[PDB]
Formats: sequence, C-alpha cells, structure tokens
Amino acid sequence: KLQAYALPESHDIPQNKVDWAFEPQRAALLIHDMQDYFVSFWGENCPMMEQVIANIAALRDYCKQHNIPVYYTAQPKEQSDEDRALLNDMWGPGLTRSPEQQKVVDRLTPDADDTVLVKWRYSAFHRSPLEQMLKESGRNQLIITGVYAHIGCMTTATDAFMRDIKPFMVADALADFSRDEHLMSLKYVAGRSGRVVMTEELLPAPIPASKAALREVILPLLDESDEPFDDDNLIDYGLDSVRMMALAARWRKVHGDIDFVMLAKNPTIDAWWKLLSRE
Amino acid sequence: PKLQAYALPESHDIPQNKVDWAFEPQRAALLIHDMQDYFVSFWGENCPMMEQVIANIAALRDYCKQHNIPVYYTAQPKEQSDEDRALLNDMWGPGLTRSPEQQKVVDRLTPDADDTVLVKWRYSAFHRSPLEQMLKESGRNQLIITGVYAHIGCMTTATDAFMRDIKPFMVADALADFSRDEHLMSLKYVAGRSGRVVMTEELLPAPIPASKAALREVILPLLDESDEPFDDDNLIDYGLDSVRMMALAARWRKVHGDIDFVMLAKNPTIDAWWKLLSR
Ligand SMILES: [Cl-]
Ligand SMILES: [Cl-]
Ligand SMILES: [Mg+2]
Ligand SMILES: [Mg+2]
Ligand SMILES: [Mg+2]
Ligand SMILES: [Mg+2]
Ligand SMILES: [Mg+2]
Ligand SMILES: [Mg+2]
Ligand SMILES: [Mg+2]
Ligand SMILES: [Mg+2]
Repeated sequence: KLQAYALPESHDIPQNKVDWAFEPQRAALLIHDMQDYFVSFWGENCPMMEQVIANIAALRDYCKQHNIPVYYTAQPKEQSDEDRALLNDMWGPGLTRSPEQQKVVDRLTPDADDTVLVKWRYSAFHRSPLEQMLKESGRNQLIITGVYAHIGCMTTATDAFMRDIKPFMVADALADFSRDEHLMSLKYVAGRSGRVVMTEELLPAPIPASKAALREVILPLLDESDEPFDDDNLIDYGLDSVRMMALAARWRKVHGDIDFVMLAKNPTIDAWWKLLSRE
Repeated sequence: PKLQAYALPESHDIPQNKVDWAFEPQRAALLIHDMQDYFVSFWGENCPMMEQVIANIAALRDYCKQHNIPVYYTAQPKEQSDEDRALLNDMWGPGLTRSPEQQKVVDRLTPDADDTVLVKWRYSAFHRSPLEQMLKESGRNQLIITGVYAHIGCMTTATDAFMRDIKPFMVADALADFSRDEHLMSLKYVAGRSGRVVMTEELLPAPIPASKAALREVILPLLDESDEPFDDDNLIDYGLDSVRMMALAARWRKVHGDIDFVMLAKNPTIDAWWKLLSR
C-alpha cells in the first residue's frame, strides 16, 4: 500500500534554472504508466489520485483540442527474463503476475488518435520509437505526467533533455511513493534537466485559483487610468457587459448555476471571487 | 558554484541495497567519471576531501589494471558547438568550454594507453558513446562508478547502465558531489532503484588481518591438530605445513616490506606475527 499526501503547490516548485516558454506547436504530452496495477497501490477512490488523474485529463483535453500529440506508456503484460532483465532483481515480477491490471485507468482511456508505446524501462525513450516520433513531428517539448515521479517520470525527463527535448514536469499531475520523493523529483528537474510547472500554467484559460488571479483576468478588460478596488462596480470601470456572458459560460464548468444574471446583479471582484470559491 | 568539502559517507551511511549482486572482477569494468581539472578545481587547491576521493579511485584503478579489469574515463570535450552542446548551454552556460587549460584528467589519475578515454557529451556515459558496445564485446556486465558529480552524471550513468542490462556498483567514498545531501541522495537512489552501493574497501582484496582474532581465523583452518593453539604455541607443532608461510609472507609484504619467510619461520606463533603486523 501507498499513502496519499498533499500534492505540491506553486510555492513548492523551486526556481527553474531554465526559462523555456511553453510552445504548443512544438509540444507533445506524455501520460506515463497510468495503468491499473500502478494506481491501485493507493487503493480504491484515493482523492490525491483522483486529483492527479483530473489534472492529466484537463491537459489531455486541451492537447487533443489543440493538435498536440498525446502519448501513453504502458508496461507489457508478458515480459521474458531476457527482456525484463535486472528489473526482476529490483522489483520482482511487477505487473507480470497481475496481467489483468495492464489497461490504462478508466478516466484516462486512450482513443485511436493517441499513441500507446510499450514501456520496457524507466525511460520512455528506451527501446521505443519516442525520440524519432517527436523529431519527425517537429516537437521538442515533452509535457510529463503520471507515476512514479522520481523513477520513470524523472528518468524520462533527464533522457529527453539529453536527446535535445525540453521536459515540462507537471508538479500536480504526478504522484510518487512519498511526498519527499515527489518533491525531490521537482528539485532535480528544476536544477538539472528542465521546466517544472503547475497544470494551470499550461492551460490557456483555467478558472482563477485565487482572487489575485481573478483580478488578473478582469483588469485588462477595463478602460481606465486607475485600477478598481475589489468592491467597485466593474461596469463603472469600462467593463463591457457582454463579457459576462463568456465569463459565466467559463465559470459554469465549475458551478452549474452561475449565469449572466448572477454575475450582473453585483459586478465586483469581491462578489465574483465569492461565487467561484464555494465548495 | 563554488564548492566546499563535507564529511564523506562511511559504511553505515550506505542505505540498504535492494539487490545483492556479488562483485565479479572478470565481469566488471571501471568508470572514472569526468575527473577533469575544471570540475575538481571548484573545490580549490589541496582539498582533503577530494584528495581522499582521488586516492580511492587511484587504489581502484591500480587494482583493476593489475587484475585485467578495463578502465574507462569520460572526458568532456573543449570544442562544443551550440548544436552539439544544445540544452546544456541553457542549463549550465559554457561549462568547461571556456577553459582550454583545464581539460585534462587530474594529474594523479592520468590515463595511459591501456585505458579508454571516452568523449563525454551528456550526463550518461553511454550517450553518443561506444561504451555499451565496448562492454558487451568484452563480456563485462558490471560497471564500477566513481568520480564527479555523484547525483548528476554518475547517478544517470548508473540508471542508464541498469536500463542497458549492466550492473552498477556506485562507490560511496569514491564519489564527490555539490553537497553532502545530494551525494547521500544519489546513494539512496541507486540502492533502491538501479544497483549496488559499496565502499572502496569492499571491492579491493581483504586487507592485512585487522585484529589478532582475524589473524587466528586465517590460521586455524591451516592446522591439523584436534585442539586450538594458544597465541604463543608453535604453529608447526599444530600441523602448519611450513610452505604456507611463503604465501603468508608475500601477502603481508604488501604492507610491511621486510616480512619474509625467515622473519616468520624463526618464530611461528600468532602472538609474534601479530606483533609484526602491528607496527
Ligand atoms: Cl516509474
Ligand atoms: Cl556530472
Ligand atoms: Mg481543434
Ligand atoms: Mg478498465
Ligand atoms: Mg477585500
Ligand atoms: Mg468598454
Ligand atoms: Mg557519522
Ligand atoms: Mg596482472
Ligand atoms: Mg596536468
Ligand atoms: Mg528514493
């Protein structure tokens, strides 16, 4: 059994050595070893794992919509002693004595427009067509998600780096054996092999995670010399009323009751943040 | 960045290894990883810690060259275009390439024509290198890892070796790193993820009997007498065949040069021989 822990937040990501801006047109997504045998080490209905999977799904949806190829790695059910090699010494039979647990988790189910690679080693590049698939498609950035952060995910990151591919480790779309091990993997990549980011940093229009983030969505929509206070009417500050239709439609994805009326009757940063907050 | 000495790991600092591959000299090779003036001079002149590190590597290379174990050096090239160096420029800046005078292996580990020097392009010794092939053709599937920096190049090489079906033996007191924590983490990583972690002394032939009890244990199986001698008993009276003293003196002459057949034979007792080994 593995025990759930608090997933890393923005402040838990150490400052990255490199600066690479995310380029959608140059990127691909990796969903690393998210098979049943591996997520079943947290047991049934683990909220930390449900959070991780939900984050990976968000990223995958964005990717598919934006023509960013999505790759999975899957460890094969049958592995001969010659092929498995030293992994038998390190982990024993692994998934090979639970072959029925080889499928990708239900909520991350591949379709035919994704690519599923047979995974033989920690690095998704080893004994696979991954490097050549990426170079041929003109993709030099790899978004990395899945389990387990410090082992296969971190190894693939370093390997990518060595192969001239820019890794983007996604802090809260990973899980590990332990929090310390998870956080070490982020410190390692941040300092030795690439970018470490939060899921929301790759998404083009995520819901405000803070009232500070909300101000950041609203402020460029106003015509003014002075910024408004949080309890100021936004329409007084140049907000086109029609913008609230798009805001409500975006924010309905979290709270099914938020419409134009709910926003319009009290158009303030204070009132809207209060609406987005409710559990 | 720059670097200060720290307390090198001892036997008790080594975390329990998952695997127990016995070292096999006939199947092994030695990697001396990136031990160039540039990297070592970050510790400053006459660093007592780095002097110990270099001394253990030197002891390992002497043992290897004497016992037909191939010795490999990885050395990063002076000449590195932006295309070849790639993302390492982003990560590290120019690295050694701005230092023509600091390119050679440290004086005390000077390679000879009977060793192999590999151009080191990436963290892993195996990348853009003939290392794996060189090893397979020589029937060598064990790789002794020594040098700098432990958690970066040496740890990646170990993991890459493991993935390429080569058994890494990370040498705890024959590595150095940016910090003690990163050094120790690399030991834990290999120990649970990729191979064996050992002390220099574990790979070298057994040293001169560390105790008189250790001496007695060497000797008792060479005796025929039903009963055990006192430390002052004549050992030839006890069934020791005198010829045995030749093989004993030769082994002890490696520490104390004066010990020959005459010196032992004139007084063949455990007491007297221990007095010789204890000076
Ligand atoms: Cl893994
Ligand atoms: Cl290194
Ligand atoms: Mg589309
Ligand atoms: Mg299923
Ligand atoms: Mg307020
Ligand atoms: Mg307006
Ligand atoms: Mg101590
Ligand atoms: Mg010899
Ligand atoms: Mg010199
Ligand atoms: Mg660990």
